[PDB]
Parts: sequence; C-alpha cells; structure tokens
Amino acid sequence: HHMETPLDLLKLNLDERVYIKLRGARTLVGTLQAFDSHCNIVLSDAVETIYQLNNEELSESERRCEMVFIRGDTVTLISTPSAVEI
Amino acid sequence: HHMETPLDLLKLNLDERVYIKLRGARTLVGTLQAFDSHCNIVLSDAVETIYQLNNEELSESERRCEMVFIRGDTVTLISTPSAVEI
Amino acid sequence: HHMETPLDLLKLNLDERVYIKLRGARTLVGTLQAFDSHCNIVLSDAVETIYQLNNEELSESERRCEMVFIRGDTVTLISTPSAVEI
Amino acid sequence: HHMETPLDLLKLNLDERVYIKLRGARTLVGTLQAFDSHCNIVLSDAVETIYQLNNEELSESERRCEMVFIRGDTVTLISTPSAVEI
Amino acid sequence: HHMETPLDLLKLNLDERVYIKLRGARTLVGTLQAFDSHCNIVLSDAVETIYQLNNEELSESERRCEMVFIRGDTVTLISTPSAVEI
Amino acid sequence: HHMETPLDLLKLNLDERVYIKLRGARTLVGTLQAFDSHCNIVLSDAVETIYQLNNEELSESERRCEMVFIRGDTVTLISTPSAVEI
Amino acid sequence: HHMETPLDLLKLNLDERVYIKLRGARTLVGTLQAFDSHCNIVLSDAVETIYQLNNEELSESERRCEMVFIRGDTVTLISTPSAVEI
Amino acid sequence: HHMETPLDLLKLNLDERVYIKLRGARTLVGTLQAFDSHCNIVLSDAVETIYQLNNEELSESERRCEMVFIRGDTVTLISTPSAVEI
Repeated sequence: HHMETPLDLLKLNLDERVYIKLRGARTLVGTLQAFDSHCNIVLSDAVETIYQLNNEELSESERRCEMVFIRGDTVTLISTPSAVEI
Repeated sequence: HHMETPLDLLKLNLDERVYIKLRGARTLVGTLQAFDSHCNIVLSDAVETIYQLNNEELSESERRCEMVFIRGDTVTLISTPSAVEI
Repeated sequence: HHMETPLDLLKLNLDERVYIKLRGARTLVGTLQAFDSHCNIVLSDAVETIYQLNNEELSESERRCEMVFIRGDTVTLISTPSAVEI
Repeated sequence: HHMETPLDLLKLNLDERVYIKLRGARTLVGTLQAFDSHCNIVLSDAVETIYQLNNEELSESERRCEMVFIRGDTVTLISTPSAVEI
Repeated sequence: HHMETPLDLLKLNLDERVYIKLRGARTLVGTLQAFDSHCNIVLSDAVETIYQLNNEELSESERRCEMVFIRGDTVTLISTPSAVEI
Repeated sequence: HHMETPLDLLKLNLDERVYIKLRGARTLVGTLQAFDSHCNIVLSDAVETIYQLNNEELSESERRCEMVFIRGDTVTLISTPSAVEI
Repeated sequence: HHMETPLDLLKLNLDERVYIKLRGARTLVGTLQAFDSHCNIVLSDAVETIYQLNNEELSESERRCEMVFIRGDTVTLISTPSAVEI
Repeated sequence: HHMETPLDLLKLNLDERVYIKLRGARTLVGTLQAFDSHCNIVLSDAVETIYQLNNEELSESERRCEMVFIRGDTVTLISTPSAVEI
C-alpha cells in the first residue's frame, strides 16, 4: 500500500473534472485548479446548481462561470465524475 | 500544472466584477477591492439582494452602495460574472 | 492596484453614515465611530430596526439612540449608504 | 478623527443607564458597573424582560434586581437609553 | 468609578441567594457557593425548574436539592433576587 | 467564606448518589466514580432514562447498567439526590 | 476512594460488550477494542441501529458488522450492558 | 489485551471495502485508499447514495465514481461491509 495523504491523492485531480458537494447537499461541477490545506478550492468552467422556489415548486437550474473560489469549510465531498441491460 | 494557492488565484479578480454567495444563498455583486486570509471581503459598486415579505409574497430587490465589507465566515462562493431584456 | 486590507478600507468610513446587517438580517444605521480587529463596532446617531409581533402581523419599527456598541461576531455586512425613468 | 477602541468608548458608559440586547432579542436595562474583554457584563438596578406564555397569549413583564451578570457571548448590542404615560 | 472585574463583582454574591438562567431560559435558584473562571457554578439549597409535557399542557414544577454543580458554558445570567399602588 | 473551586466541591460527591441532566433534559442517576476537567463523568449503578415513541405516546423507562461514561460537553447539571409509593 | 481518571475506568471495558449512544440518541452495541483521548472508538461484533421511514412509519432495524470506527466527537455515552415480581 | 489506537486499527482497512456514514445518515461505500488525523478520507470505486424528491416521493439512488474525498468532520462511522436478489 502507498503512503499518500488524502490531500496528496487530491493532487491527482488537478486540471480534471471534479464534482463538489457542500453543506446541505449543494453541488458544483468544474475543473480543479487549486486547493489549499483548509480545503479552499478553485474551479474553472464551473457549473453551480441553483435551487429555486415559486409556490411549492422547488425547481432547480445551472449557473455557468469561468472561475469559482469555494470557501473551504463548506466543502463536504470532492468526487471524480460519475453499459448493458441483462 | 501551475502552483497557485486558492487565494493566489483570487488576486486575479482584484478590480474585476465578482459575484458573492453567502450562508443560505444571499447574493451580492460588486468590484473586488480587498480581501484577507479569513476571507473578509470588500466590494465597491455593490448590489446587495434584498429579500422581502408581504403576506406570502416573498418578492426580492436591489440595494446599491458605494462600498460593502462582507465578514469572511459568511462567504461560501466568490465567482466571476456569468443585465437587461432589449 | 492598491494594497489596502479590508480593515484598512473600513477606516475610510470613520465618521461616515454606515449600514450594518447582523446575523439573521437585523439592521442598524449610524455614524461609524470605532471598530477593532474582532470587528466590534460603535455607531453614534444609531437607528436600530425593531421587529414586532402581534398575531401574525410581523410589523417593524425604529429605535433611535446616541451610541451603540455592536458585538463583533454578529456583524455580517457593513455597507456605505445606498435618477431618470426611460 | 479620534483613536478609541470600541471597548474604550464602552468605558464612557460606566455608571450610566445602558440597554442590552441578547441572542434572540431578549432585553435588559441597568447601570453599567463592569465589563471585561469577552464582554461579560454587570449591571446594577437592572430590569430584565420576562416573556410568558399562557395559551397563545405571549404576554411580557419586568423582573427587577439589584445586580445582574450577563455572560459575554450572549450579548449582541449595548446601547445608551432611547417610562410613563402621564 | 471602582476598577472591579465582572468576576470580582460576582464574589460579592458568595453565600447570597442568586438566580441563574441557562441556555433557552431554564432557571435555578440557590445560594452561591463557588464559581471559577469558566463560570462553572455550585449552588446550595437549590431549586431547579422542571418543565413538563402532558398533551399540550406544558406545565412547570420545582426540584429541590442540597447542591448543584452547573456547567459553565450553559450559564447566561446570574442575578441577585428580585410597595404602594397609586 | 471558604475557597473551594466548583470542581473541588464536586469531589465531595465522589462515591455518593448523583443525578445528572444532559443537553435537552435527558437524565441519569448513579454513583459518582470519576470526573475530569472537561467534565467527562463516570457513574456506577447507573439508571439511564429512555424515552420512547409509539404513535403520539411518548412514554418513558429505565435502563440499568453497571457503569456509564458521560461525555463532558453534554453535561449541564450534576445534583445531589432530591423511589416507591407504599 | 481510588484516583482513576474517566479514561482510566474506560480501560476496564476493553474487550467487554459496550453500548454506545451518539448525538441525537443513535445507538451501537459491540466489543470495545480501542479508544483514544478524543474518544474515537473501535468496536468489533458491532450492531448499529438503523432508523427507517416509509410514510409516517418510523420503523427501526439492526446492521451487523465485523468492526466499526466511531468518530470521537459524536459519542455521548458509553455504558456497560444492561429477577422477581412481588 | 493489544495496544492499538483507533487510527491504528483503521489502517487494517486500507485497500478493503468500507462503508461510511456521514452527518444525518448519508452513506458511501468504497475502497479505503487514504485517511489522515482529522479523519478526511479517500475511497476509490465509491458508490455515493443520492436522495431525491419528487412530490412526497423521497426515492433514492446510486452515483458511482472513481475516487471520493470525504471531509473529515462530516464522518460519523466507518464500518467494514455487512448486492443482488437471485
């Protein structure tokens, strides 16, 4: 078994598509550009998810931007992106 | 790959339009003037979003101001821009 | 670009009218007299907003006082005060 | 402009009537006797506000006491005064 | 004006009846026997208030004991005990 | 007056019956065996109170055990005793 | 009276059946294998309790596993396991 | 009895299937690749559980990904395994 820290393994994602979940299950998708030890993260080509309310209709949408700085202590998961029917 | 911290990349926005999302999805827009390591922020030419309630009608509006100091531990995202139907 | 910290830029408001939002969107308005690094603030000529309940009628009012000491960690925003119709 | 800390200005209230607002808008009134850097406070001649419930009737009253120690991290505001219809 | 700290003034209550309010407005009454700098407190001849539920009937009662050790960070107020009608 | 800390007075209960109230008014009873400065506690001959739900019927019961370790930052009160109708 | 710390007394449970309650009253049962000073715990032969929802029917079940690592700051109680009718 | 820390025993799972429970009972399954002392974790071959809402129908599903970084202070349990009806 290798001896790589969690942060060491996260390096493997630099410049790859990454999917980020924050407090209360809010999601972002983007290219991992940077991170630090508190886990602040910067994505490029990001897609933020926007939750919406109009009466009871909690619909949901996408906000696209060049670059997003995510404050570290709201991050809960960083995952890599996500065929026969018998 | 380059070796810039999250905060290093955030410098790239100094004096640019920046969109800020706080705890519970409150938003501000403005020119990034200043920031520090706790992530306290200052915007100039800011537009704060104002939520309102009158009966069930949670309408919503825009409060424009010369300068805004945003206390760092309410910030969740700082993004580059994504105003008028012609 | 200047090299002024967030707190440095806040100095620019000393003795100016300032609008302060606290936890859960409670507002105060007043003349900035003092602040420290934890962000305790003193206003003079302050106007606190008072939220009221009588049945469902969440009305709202103004409490005027000579001087207000605001405990730092409840502060979320400090902004400067806030014409043709085509 | 003068160079007094928030806490320096709070000294100006020693031995004066002072109105205190806690977490969730509970109030006290009293003479400021003492304070420290965590903002623990002592008032003498205090009047605590007492909220009550009997069915839906959230009435409200006044508990008068010689001296009150207010634990500092529940304080949100300390204000100078703003009792009887004649 | 004297130069007594909040804790210094609390000493004045040693062996006196004292009324204590905790997080969420729970009350105790008793003789102040001890306290430390975190504000742990010991009362003797204490009367705790007991809140009760039976259907909607949130009634309320008194639990009397020789001695109570109160964990410091739940304490919000310590007050001294609380006549003509024109 | 004597000069004992809260924790000094709590020693007086070692090996005595002690009643403990946690966050949100959960109770335990038992012999005080041990404690430390974070207020972690150990009781022997303990009786934990068990709350139950079946439809609306929030009934309540007793779980008896040889020894119980109570994590210190859930403790709010430790009291000396105040079981059977004959 | 012995001079054993809370953690010292917990040692007495190594390799014994132990019942663990976490934040919000979630329960686990198992053989105590390890613990550290932050109170991380490892059980073997564990039985986790699984709470379930299907309409209003908050039923409840058991998930059995070889070994469970419990993160320290969610632990609230560790107790030892729990006859004539007059 | 042996003298292994909780974290020492957690090593035994490196490269094994591991089931993880977060705050509020969100689950992940995957191969343990890495961990650190705050308990940040990395799994490979992970299966995140995805909760969904459409009217009242809180259905539930599986998001499969190459690698997942789980921020340590959301982890509550890490367990060894307990998929198909034939």
